[PDB]
Amino acid sequence: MKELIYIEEPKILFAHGQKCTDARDGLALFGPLNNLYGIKSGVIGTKQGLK
Amino acid sequence: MKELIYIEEPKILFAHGQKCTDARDGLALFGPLNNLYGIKSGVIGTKQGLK
Repeated sequence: MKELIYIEEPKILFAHGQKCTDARDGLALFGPLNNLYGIKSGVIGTKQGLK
Repeated sequence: MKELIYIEEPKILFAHGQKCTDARDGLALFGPLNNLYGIKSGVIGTKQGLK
């Protein structure tokens, strides 16, 4: 009869200084940390790739 | 007596297929051809230069 010890979850910090435990939920509750403005993309491939 | 000839202004093109002889006027009235979303800039310099 050996003994087990349990360790609590660490939590990861998001915008507004708000701590959640799951990445998805607190990206959908407070969003990312830094403030970009938009992502300009380049695409290299065939016509179907662009489609 | 020597004879001169006149040549008319060429005109330039802007958004919505509108023509003008000046770039400042046509940019203030109509706007540019393509659609950017925003300029993300990198600034390398001293602190006072950044300010």
